[PDB]
Amino acid sequence: REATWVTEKPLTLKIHMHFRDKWVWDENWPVAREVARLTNVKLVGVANRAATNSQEQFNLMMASGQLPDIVGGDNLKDKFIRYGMEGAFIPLNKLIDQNAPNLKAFFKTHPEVQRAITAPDGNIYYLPYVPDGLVSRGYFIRQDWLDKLHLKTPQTVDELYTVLKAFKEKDPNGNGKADEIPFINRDPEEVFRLVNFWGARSTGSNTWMDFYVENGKIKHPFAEVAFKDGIKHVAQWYKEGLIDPEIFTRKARSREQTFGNNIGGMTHDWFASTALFNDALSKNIPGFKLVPMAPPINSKGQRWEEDARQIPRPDGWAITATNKNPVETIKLFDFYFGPKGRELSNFGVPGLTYDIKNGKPVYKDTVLKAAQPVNNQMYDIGAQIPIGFWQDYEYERQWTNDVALQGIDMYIKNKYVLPQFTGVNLTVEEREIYDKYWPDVKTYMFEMGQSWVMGTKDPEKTWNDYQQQLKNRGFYQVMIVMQKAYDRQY
Ligand SMILES: O=C(O)[C@H]1O[C@@H](O[C@H]2[C@H](O)[C@H](O)[C@H](O[C@H]3[C@H](O)[C@H](O)[C@H](O)O[C@@H]3C(=O)O)O[C@@H]2C(=O)O)[C@@H](O)[C@@H](O)[C@@H]1O
Ligand SMILES: [Ca+2]
Repeated sequence: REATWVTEKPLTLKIHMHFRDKWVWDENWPVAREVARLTNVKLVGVANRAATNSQEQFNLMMASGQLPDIVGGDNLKDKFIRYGMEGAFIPLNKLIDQNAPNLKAFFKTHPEVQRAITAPDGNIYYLPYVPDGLVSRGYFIRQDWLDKLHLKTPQTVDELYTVLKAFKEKDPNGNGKADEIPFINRDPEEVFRLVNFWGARSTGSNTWMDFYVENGKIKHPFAEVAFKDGIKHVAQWYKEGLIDPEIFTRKARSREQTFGNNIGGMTHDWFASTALFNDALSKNIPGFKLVPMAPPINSKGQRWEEDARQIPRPDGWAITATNKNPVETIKLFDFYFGPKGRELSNFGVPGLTYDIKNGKPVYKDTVLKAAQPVNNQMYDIGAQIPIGFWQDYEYERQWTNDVALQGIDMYIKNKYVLPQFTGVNLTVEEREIYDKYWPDVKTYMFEMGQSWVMGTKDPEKTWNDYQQQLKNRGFYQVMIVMQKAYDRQY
């Protein structure tokens, strides 16, 4: 028996958690095993290991006529709210109030987090992934390639074009082959963010393809004429091979591949893990220096960093109506928001990945000096996963090197980060329109975006058809309710 036990009799529950198109909940995870030891509740995964579409797996689960006890994963906020109000997920308000002291204390000190996760009916249907930190992504460029080609740090988009063209054509890796790929990215959606260079938005927040506000008006980036004009330039850069031809396909290991083989010249990605490649490749590629770069002055005369950490993220977990032990489940959920539970969900397992030194969790040298970024190492053992948990920036600080730290400091000091969209408060009937049309519109917008970038569709020629399709698919009905909710709030 332990003092942290939430049940005397051992309990096993079924969890469907497919996340980030790559992972599922693993009961064999060191973190999962330690939480199970401490709480006396074991979670067994029921999601499909083979699948590469997390959203599709949720949809199949909901249509399968049989629900597990817990459902977790990334980008499930809208689905948690929709199916919560339908009765598939249970409200947590009373359960938290009666059984979850840690969450109660958290929500009163973080009222904006409670607001962001609350449904239009007043119910909380899930607990969120709560990130910790301020900045997220920044631009990184190969300083050693700039120096080798005797080029200055590009200050404008036009200067950047010249630099990326030189990366492609002037053989900076010195192997006599045109193998260089100037701009690479882990995230296909970052190719859309390049429209920032031409004064167009791609998203209002860390959530992909999110709305934004300009002059008291709700706008969606993909519906704006600025995007039409901006994506033409992105398409041109793709055409000329300045953007990774595989930007839509390469994905997760883009940096390991392109930086590791000394072909990648630039990216836009998280400071800590991106700067880590300087250390990992220090001997394999002598002189490898990937440095933070201020965003280039765009066509609107400004230096935009569009991305920032989003607190909370639209990720987390919920309790189903089929769960026979909702009290034990909410108590397990609450363990994660206490000191020990928070430490495990961030750092891993004590004596394995970290040690308590002077009362502080300190990562082992084997973790810090490893080839893999620490967050990747955490995923492998069940930490830093998009369950209901509270991230602790102290975990991140420990593997944020001086190059990363100084880049973060530059971005904070110079205020590059654009004001982020914090959402609007929809009513139940407004949310019905939102849930009916928006997911399918977003999928269509992505498809059109990819087509424009790859040149299979001409953005100028197809814009009228695209706008007609947006209307036919209900996008403008969504826009009406979004503005209606904004005007009511502000
Ligand atoms: O320095 C870091 O790498 C930084 O990463 C943060 O994690 C990110 C991660 O880098 C990546 O961007 C990931 O992207 C997800 C996305 O959030 C969404 O779920 C999508 O459906 O799948 C993507 C994917 O992984 O393929 O998002 C992570 C996140 O937590 O937002 C943190 O680990 C941070 O502490 C770290 O320093
Ligand atoms: Ca070369």
